[PDB]
Amino acid sequence: VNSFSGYLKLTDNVYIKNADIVEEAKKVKPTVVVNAANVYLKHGGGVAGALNKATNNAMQVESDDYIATNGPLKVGGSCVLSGHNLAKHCLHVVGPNVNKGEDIQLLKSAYENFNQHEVLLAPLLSAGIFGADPIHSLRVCVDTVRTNVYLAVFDKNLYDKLVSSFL
Ligand SMILES: CO[C@@H]1C[C@H](CO)N(c2ncnc3[nH]ccc23)C1
Repeated sequence: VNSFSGYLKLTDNVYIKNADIVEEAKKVKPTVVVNAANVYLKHGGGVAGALNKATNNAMQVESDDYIATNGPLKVGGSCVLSGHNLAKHCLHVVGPNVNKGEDIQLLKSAYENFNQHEVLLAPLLSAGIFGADPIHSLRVCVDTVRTNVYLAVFDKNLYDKLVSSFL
């Protein structure tokens, strides 16, 4: 039993809701919140900008030190950093950004990072300004993630479209 509330069950291990991931994290304080990161951990907009702004820029400060030490992530890769006031940990995961010309095939690799954590509050990878088909991303999520994932989808029309089209 966990404290997530109001989620629609899609499969044994994937759940979904129309909500801001920042608000879900503020309420649940999950062990892991997933950030929709880029390779430079520059948290400029979307989920990343929202998470970072909710940390009063502490996420960005920590991320800049990470990059200075380790260099950029790989597309499809991840790193574990602090969750600051929102969660115990933040798993920064890089889905491909089609508006940058990044390879959409890497979306499965990106979701594989979720399997290293038993429970996660996560966004839909490569959605929004990353430019991928959200129906496909939800499909890849369900067909790749085996651990328990709670997907918070901010955009109401997107949530409704995803539910009505899910197979
Ligand atoms: C079209 O919106 C993009 C894609 C995705 C699903 O709507 N996004 C979010 N998902 C969950 N929490 C969020 N907080 C702030 C943004 C956000 C932003």
